[PDB]
Amino acid sequence: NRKWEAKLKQIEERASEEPPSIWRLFHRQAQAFNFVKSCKEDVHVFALECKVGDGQRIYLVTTYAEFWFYYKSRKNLLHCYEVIPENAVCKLYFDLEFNKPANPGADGKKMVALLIEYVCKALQELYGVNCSAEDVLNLDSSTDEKFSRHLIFQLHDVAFKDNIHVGNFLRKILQPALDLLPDLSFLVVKNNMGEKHLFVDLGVYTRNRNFRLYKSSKIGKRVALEVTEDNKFFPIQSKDVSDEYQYFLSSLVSNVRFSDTLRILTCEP
DNA sequence: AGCGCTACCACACCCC
DNA sequence: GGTGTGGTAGCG
Ligand SMILES: Nc1ccn([C@H]2C[C@H](O)[C@@H](COP(=O)(O)OP(=O)(O)OP(=O)(O)O)O2)c(=O)n1
Ligand SMILES: [Ca+2]
Repeated sequence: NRKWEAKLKQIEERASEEPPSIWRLFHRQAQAFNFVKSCKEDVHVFALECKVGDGQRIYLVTTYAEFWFYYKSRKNLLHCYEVIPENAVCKLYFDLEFNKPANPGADGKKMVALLIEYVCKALQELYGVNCSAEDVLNLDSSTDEKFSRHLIFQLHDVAFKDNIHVGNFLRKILQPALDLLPDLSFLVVKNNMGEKHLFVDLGVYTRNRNFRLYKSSKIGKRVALEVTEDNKFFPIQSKDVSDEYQYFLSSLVSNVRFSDTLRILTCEP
């Protein structure tokens, strides 16, 4: 459908031996995904923010290993984002946030725990998928002004058709809470202008959504995403990779663990 | 040389 | 009111 509008941006763009390493940058997100298809190695698309104060981004294309190599030190490649590809199987993830000054009475730690408890029950009744908070990688990036956290579920042999179906899944189970714009009232939070919003950010389930990487911070601020204090997902200890690299892989929404019995979850609106 | 929508206006009809 | 446009600021 939108494939015709894709190259129309290319048409619109008319008046505008060493060791094996793949490190290709692109100024157009479309050119990035074109190279991935025309490449054999397990490669993925990253988005790096530019000095511009706005959200202008450039797009790196490389493997998870080579990326972490030049990324682990956190001296370079600051303000990076995962490009959750469209139509690509992905994990269940959450962007949770509320303004602290406008929501003092609420306790963040207790809300995230209640949300998981409810999502897990939902995952058992809809799809028969059993998981607990021990399968939820908990990331935090809060400030004094904003309670901010990312959740990435680590379901065993389970994944969603794509992130759009992840949004349909949440809009479905969170419809009772949305009505207050079973006891899901704890998800309601007041924003800056006094409006009533939902603790879950249902606006991160779009095509080619950018999602801030583990140990990355927004180009403006300086707070990077780190493993939350009360996180209870611990990857498998492996002598061939660093534990931080394990969390990095687990944090990647699109890095779905291969399996010969994978159940792909779907949800139509 | 970022990307991809929703939310929110404006106006157009349509019918008791 | 109810519903269908349809174009943009503005958000994530
Ligand atoms: N102008 C923007 C803003 C955000 N995003 C993407 C990247 C983010 O990872 C995601 C969610 O945006 P948030 O505003 O929630 O940013 P974060 O939640 O990652 O940071 P924080 O919540 O700490 O502000 O949407 C984007 O592509 N363009
Ligand atoms: Ca957020």
